[PDB]
Parts: sequence; C-alpha cells; structure tokens
Amino acid sequence: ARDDPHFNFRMPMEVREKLKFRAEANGRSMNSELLQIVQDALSKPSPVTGYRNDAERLADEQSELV
Amino acid sequence: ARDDPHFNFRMPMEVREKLKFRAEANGRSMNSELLQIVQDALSKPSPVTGYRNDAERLADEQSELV
Repeated sequence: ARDDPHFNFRMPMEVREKLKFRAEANGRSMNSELLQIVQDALSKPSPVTGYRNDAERLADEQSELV
Repeated sequence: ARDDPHFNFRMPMEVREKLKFRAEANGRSMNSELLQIVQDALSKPSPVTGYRNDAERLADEQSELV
C-alpha cells in the first residue's frame, strides 16, 4: 500500500507467545504492542529521557549477528 | 498445528521503512528481519561482551504503558 502497508507477522510459537504476552501480559495489544515495542526496538525514545544504551545491541547483535 | 501463528502486522510509513530499511533495506526479508530483530528485541541480553540493555529501551516499554 505505500503509506501504511500490511504484511503477515506471523511468528514461531515462543516469539508470538512472547510478543502477544508482552502485549496481553503487560498492557499494549500487539498491532499496538508489536508497534510500540518495534518503534521502540529500532526508533527508541518516548521522551523521559535517561535513555542511552544497548538497544544499540538489537542493533549490533541482529546486524553483527545477521 | 499452530506452532507459527498469524497476525497481519501493519505499520505507518516510517515503521515499515525503518523495520524494512533495516531488513536491509530489503535483503533479509522482514518476516525474516522483523523476526531476527524481534527475537533480538524481547530475547537478548548476552552479558557484555556485547551486550546488556534495551534497559532503558524496554523501560520505554514502561513509557508506552506510562
């Protein structure tokens, strides 16, 4: 669609229990929690801000593991 | 049998350009990359080495319930 695209995620049993618990366990609803952890995971700050860190690791261990 | 379940994820243009430019931009193919960061995202650390954290960053998990 090229402005808000759909794709199938679509995940092995423990990732979609871990990502959907992280949602239903904690308080986001995975198109919510997947987005707020994913916009978290590779775009980082909601403004507190005592936040500089290895989320520079899901960086260099997804992408120097790869 | 369901040991890999669907949803349609579904992302505003910035998250699917930043999840997919990561991916490369597109060689390791976001069902592939989204999984291999997401498996990185809710299931690292490695004790530094590299690395500890999303600390701080899944404290931005607290933020998005905060």
